[PDB]
Amino acid sequence: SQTVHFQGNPVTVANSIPQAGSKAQTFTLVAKDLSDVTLGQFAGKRKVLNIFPSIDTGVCAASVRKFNQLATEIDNTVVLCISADLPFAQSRFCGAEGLNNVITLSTFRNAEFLQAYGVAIADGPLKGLAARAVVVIDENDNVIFSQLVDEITTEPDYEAALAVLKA
Amino acid sequence: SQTVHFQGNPVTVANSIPQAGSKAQTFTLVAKDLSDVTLGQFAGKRKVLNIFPSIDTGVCAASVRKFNQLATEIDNTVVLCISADLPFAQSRFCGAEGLNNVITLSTFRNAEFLQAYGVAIADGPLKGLAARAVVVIDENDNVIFSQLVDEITTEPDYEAALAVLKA
Repeated sequence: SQTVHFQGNPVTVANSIPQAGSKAQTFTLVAKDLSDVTLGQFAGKRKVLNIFPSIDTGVCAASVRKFNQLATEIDNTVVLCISADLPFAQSRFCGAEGLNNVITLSTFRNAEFLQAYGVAIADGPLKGLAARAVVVIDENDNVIFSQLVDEITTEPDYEAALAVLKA
Repeated sequence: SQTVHFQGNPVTVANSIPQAGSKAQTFTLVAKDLSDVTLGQFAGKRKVLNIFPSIDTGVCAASVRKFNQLATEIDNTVVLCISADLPFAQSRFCGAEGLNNVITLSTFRNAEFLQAYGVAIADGPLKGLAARAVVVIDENDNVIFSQLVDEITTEPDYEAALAVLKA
């Protein structure tokens, strides 16, 4: 298990986020029309897993869409914005609005994803939600960047994620 | 299991909804402020579990709030509006705001509730959501009325539920 912070308060997160070098575990998640989406449907693309406690917070942080946009301007890249929000709530997400190759996916019937990817919050009020995390997977499903964000309300190292994506 | 319908197509619902005469099982669900709420916190009251596939569909039918208000106009009655939507989304529901004794509750980290109450959609695109159902529990924690609604988009027999609460 890992420790992150919320309102600078400590939060346990299950297991261990995948490390660069490792093979990405397969998953199934749910798209905005309630269809099932698997990692294998993105075979040969680079994938960013952009993992949030919620994407239904009612505030549209500029940094979210900025990263999503920069990431998908790199050829052969998809960004998967993942959270425990139901598809009904993700359908109006502002960070995917107006951007191709940015897809929202929900964990509501696939809780094993959050365990497998080391991002399941295990205690406190946010128990059951995902931690803030970014995971970059290459064309052959190898992890090439991961970060479990130390303060859930602050930005990931987008600059570092984008550098891996290009390089 | 049980079979209901969604826009006329058959939908499997796990286990069996509790029937009149059944003992109400304890449960824990999550409130709008991410706190845990249990059945035992309503000891001494009659409780109506008003169970929805989602309360964030973008459409608020007038029949929903009407029932909630009529029910809570009966002395010693609370209405628990229950769904898989996260607490973040349950703020867009039209049927609880401004009505005392009408409370929204989420199943998002208590999936066992939907199993125990025979309301877990087991197949199809709605898998993981609750079926539409009404369960009325009395002061002895006995179930005195229940209905697993045949067509998930259509109203329960609110008249029958209200009658059981009066008598």
